[PDB]
Amino acid sequence: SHMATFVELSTKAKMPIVGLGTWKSPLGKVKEAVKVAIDAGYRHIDCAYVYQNEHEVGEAIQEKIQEKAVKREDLFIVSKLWPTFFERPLVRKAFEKTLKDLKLSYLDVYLIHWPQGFKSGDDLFPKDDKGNAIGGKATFLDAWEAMEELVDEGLVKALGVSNFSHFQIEKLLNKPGLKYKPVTNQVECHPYLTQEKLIQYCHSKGITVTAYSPLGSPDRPWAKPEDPSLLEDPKIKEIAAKHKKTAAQVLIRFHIQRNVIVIPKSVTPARIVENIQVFDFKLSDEEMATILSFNRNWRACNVLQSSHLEDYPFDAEY
Ligand SMILES: NC(=O)c1ccc[n+]([C@@H]2O[C@H](COP(=O)([O-])OP(=O)(O)OC[C@H]3O[C@@H](n4cnc5c(N)ncnc54)[C@H](OP(=O)(O)O)[C@@H]3O)[C@@H](O)[C@H]2O)c1
Repeated sequence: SHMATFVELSTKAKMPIVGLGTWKSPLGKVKEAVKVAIDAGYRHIDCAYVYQNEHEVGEAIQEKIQEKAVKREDLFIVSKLWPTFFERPLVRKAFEKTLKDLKLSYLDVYLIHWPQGFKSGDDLFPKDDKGNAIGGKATFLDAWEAMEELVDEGLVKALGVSNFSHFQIEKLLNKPGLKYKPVTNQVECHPYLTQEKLIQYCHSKGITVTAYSPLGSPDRPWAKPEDPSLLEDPKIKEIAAKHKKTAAQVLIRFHIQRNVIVIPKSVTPARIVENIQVFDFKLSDEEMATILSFNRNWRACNVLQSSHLEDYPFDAEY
């Protein structure tokens, strides 16, 4: 029986500092992964419309609620709005699909998944004849307006953003008539991409950070063998040995000690349990400084080529 520390959001809601990632968790494996996580004591599950598995997540959650293994109010369910759905009627239709698949009556956090709006229609990844991403009509500020309505209606408890630079968050925080502030910014982060300035900025604004791909996303389709590999880094494994822990557990604990929420994905029952066993050790200040020194400014998750649309987040220094 495990419990992740709570990080307090600006709304006073309590967000578990470790959650289960579900990107690439296949149909036919994700349902069990979520059951196992809930049995182990995970309460935060990270989800998205684009992962196309929310209905199996919804099945797992419903079954554990019926079983009385957990109550809804102790779960913390996060989903995201995909940028082909920024137009107002579409915000509400995409949201309703996620909430239906997940079989819930409310979400704990709903995120803008990426800051650039894309052409609406059937394709999730609309591209021109040359394969460049096609921009849409509505901006992330337009979508945010429609998302605030969901909070007014009691269907989402808090809103947040993902893949935002500080410039894009400034634009949001400065929007005229802003009703709700983002409670987290979910971005890639790990010892090869330490995000020092973006974390400093977010915290200074009362915005949490959620670290995605904290293990280096080894299962990402575009991985190349010469790409840095955190889980095989010998200096990470050495610090791990010193604490009698795995590299993955050190990689998860790194974020916990910076007060950054972290969402490792697994569909392997043993690794699910291993990844939440991270509250029985502490990395020394020396060890934190060493791990922080590994920054390479390297992004594993840098596939959208959309740097020719406005609001490309990764051109900014942070
Ligand atoms: N907002 C965004 O744009 C965005 C982008 C990327 C990710 N995310 C979210 O962040 C979550 C985590 O990132 P990610 O899926 O990219 O990658 P990740 O969590 O860095 O790595 C997942 C990979 O590591 C393996 N793994 C898990 N625990 C392990 C352990 N203890 N030892 C060894 N290997 C282990 C998993 O294998 P098995 O599954 O086979 O065990 C899987 O191949 C995602 O699933 C998603 O929910 C969000």
